[PDB]
Amino acid sequence: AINYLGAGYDHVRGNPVGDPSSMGDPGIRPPVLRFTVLQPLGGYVRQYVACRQSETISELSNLSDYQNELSVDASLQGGDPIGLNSFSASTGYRDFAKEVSKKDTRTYMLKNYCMRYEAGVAQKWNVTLAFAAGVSQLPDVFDAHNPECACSAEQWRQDQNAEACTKTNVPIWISFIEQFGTHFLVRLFAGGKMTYQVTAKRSEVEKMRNMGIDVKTQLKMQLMNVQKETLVIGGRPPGQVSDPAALAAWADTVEELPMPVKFEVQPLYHLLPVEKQEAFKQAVTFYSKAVGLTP
Ligand SMILES: *[C@@H]1O[C@H](CO)[C@@H](O)[C@H](O)[C@H]1NC(C)=O
Repeated sequence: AINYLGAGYDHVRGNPVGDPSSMGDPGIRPPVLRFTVLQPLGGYVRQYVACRQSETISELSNLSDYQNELSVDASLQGGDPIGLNSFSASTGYRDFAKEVSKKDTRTYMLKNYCMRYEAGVAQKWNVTLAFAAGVSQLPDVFDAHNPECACSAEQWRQDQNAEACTKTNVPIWISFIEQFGTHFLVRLFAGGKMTYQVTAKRSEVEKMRNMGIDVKTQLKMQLMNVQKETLVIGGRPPGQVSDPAALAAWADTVEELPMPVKFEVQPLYHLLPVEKQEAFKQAVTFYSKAVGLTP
């Protein structure tokens, strides 16, 4: 329907569970690979007989659990996480940091996957016109790899338009990344996904444990006084994310407009010339250092 294979991905700004202003992962960037229901040359696309459904529930005790649950829907090829402060710039990451810093509450996350098709690539690929046209503008050397450097991660985050950074080539590299991301999708399951972030008081969870009913089972069956945030992937935006009819309608608009809900990616330096590969790796390290949040 819509080509998402080979699209760029910003793993710093990515968020494979959603964003209130975007109907897809905010890290998804325009397609980088050029290609030829109908199978492309060098890859494969398989359709599903139904909306393949799957549910997963997990308690998110800290930002590591949140980032790990996110890593299941956006990892490197082979299940291994991307790392390097993944998703640390996404809005849904700071919101969860704020909600978990309270530390008097337990947060759970439920995921309903409604996957409709699967796409992937085999083992040396054509790239789009704009991608090669932007790579041609890239130097062979990343300046900020030199630790003595006017432009640093903290300097770039404070003022990127400062003369210290404008003298270096760093703003060039960042622009490229800001346009194309840090990775590209080599495999993807597209369709729809509904994720609930549940925020409950520890007193009520103690009450549930006293009653004997399982907290996770009660949360799955219910979707017992909680705060609910709803994140949506795929289909058309519902003007009120918290309505039963909004759910019922978006679930059917998913088929019309599916979007990647669980994908495996590959670093972009595999697509760059060998001379620029190490410089680009340094550049993406600098990018994760400057935009990501280590403290
Ligand atoms: C794109 O790649 C295919 C094989 O992946 C190749 O056959 C084709 O020639 C390439 N495109 C052009 C315009 O040559």
